[PDB]
Amino acid sequence: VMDVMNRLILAMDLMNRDDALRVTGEVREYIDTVKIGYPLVLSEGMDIIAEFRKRFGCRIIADFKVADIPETNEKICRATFKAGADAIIVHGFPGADSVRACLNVAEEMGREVFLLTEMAHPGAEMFIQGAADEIARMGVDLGVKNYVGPSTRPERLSRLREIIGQDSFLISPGVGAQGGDPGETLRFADAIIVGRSIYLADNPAAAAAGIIESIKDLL
Amino acid sequence: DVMDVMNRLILAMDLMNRDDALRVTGEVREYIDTVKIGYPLVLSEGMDIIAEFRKRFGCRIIADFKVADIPETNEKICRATFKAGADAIIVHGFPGADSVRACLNVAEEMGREVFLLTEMAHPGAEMFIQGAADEIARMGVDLGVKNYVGPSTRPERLSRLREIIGQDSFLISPGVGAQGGDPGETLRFADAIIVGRSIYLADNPAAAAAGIIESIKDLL
Ligand SMILES: O=c1cnn([C@@H]2O[C@H](COP(=O)(O)O)[C@@H](O)[C@H]2O)c(=O)[nH]1
Ligand SMILES: O=c1cnn([C@@H]2O[C@H](COP(=O)(O)O)[C@@H](O)[C@H]2O)c(=O)[nH]1
Repeated sequence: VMDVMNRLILAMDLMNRDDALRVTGEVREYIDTVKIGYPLVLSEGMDIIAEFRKRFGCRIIADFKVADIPETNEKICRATFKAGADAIIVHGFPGADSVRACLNVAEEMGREVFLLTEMAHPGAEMFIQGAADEIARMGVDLGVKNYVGPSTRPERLSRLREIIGQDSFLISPGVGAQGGDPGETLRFADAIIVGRSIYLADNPAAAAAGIIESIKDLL
Repeated sequence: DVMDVMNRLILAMDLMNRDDALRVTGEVREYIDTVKIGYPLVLSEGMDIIAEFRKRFGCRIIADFKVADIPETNEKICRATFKAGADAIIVHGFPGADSVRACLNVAEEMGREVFLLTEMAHPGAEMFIQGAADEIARMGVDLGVKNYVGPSTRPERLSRLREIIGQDSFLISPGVGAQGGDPGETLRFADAIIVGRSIYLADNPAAAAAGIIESIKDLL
């Protein structure tokens, strides 16, 4: 199982290389796992992943919300792992074949797939939430061991944990800016994902330290 | 007014090597003036590939990024994508109305276009997407979406999507060729067809494109 320092994953969604590297550097003592998404990658290129590894030695989760047909999913995963990502986040909504395509490449390259089952934002209630339990069961059926679920709905996050079992690994975004509470989220998730509450703060290091202080008894 | 797609045929350029992608696109330039570029090529070669396509070919660029995040992140993705020179971006509807609205707002402020993906063409689409597709399309219409993507592989579903969005809306459709969809049948409902492997894996992509076009000549 992935060992995330302080149970805290930084969502590095700044869109400027200099800012992204500076802020990550400021909080490096607190984390060893960084989630990199399209805001940074599409602004600065996939080479940024290798840079992060060179500078920080952190693990990298590519939050690419993979959501294409199987053939295209395979290509996306291949390009992503070639860039040095340790793991990739994949939507479950497009169905089992699309998830399997990602699992196959991950196995080939020594990486992990994280299955996103319910999202944290209000619009998730329209279509995703009603599918989310079934998506989680699909993950179980497919042998998925890593999952993403919403901090903003702790009862939904708890249900996800119930479906996947205590052995599966669960990470959760929506902490801070979107309204989720760090400690409550860690009742169910192995690690919390935090973006803006850290990277937009006046003092990113103090923000990170503060969150960690608030969950000290859970570490 | 909608984009004027030459020969009603959009190339899905999913080769992952700049030299090959450039060669093949150049070879079909006389048949196709609209190119769909997705993550296979962009993650391999960088967003500057959009610039290179513009510089080398006349072509309009549709960024098939299947945008599927929270509103705040969707906004950033659309901004980066338009900054790079994409004419339009493809967005998933299944994450809900706020996520789509975020993309529409950026498109409006930046003078570009959103295409809403409603149902997908692959077998797995039957599990969750198909059951939501009619409502996703209706949501699109309610939000003022004018451009849509729907599946060539399910003519019945594509026909229903066209009904929902109306004749004024612009509809493009992948799954033609490799995935089993038929060019002419698909153009009964879609304004344009998207074709990838049938062209870009052909020994002569120009001949492949020309053949598809000959097969739909009466619809042009
Ligand atoms: O359901 C989800 C899935 N992913 N994210 C991602 O998690 C991060 C959260 O950032 P924030 O802490 O600044 O809200 C962003 O990168 C966002 O795209 C969510 O917020 N909710
Ligand atoms: O529902 C969809 C949405 N998008 N695509 C995209 O359309 C292209 C189809 O390529 P192909 O003609 O070689 O099948 C690929 O880029 C694929 O990701 C689909 O195939 N089906």
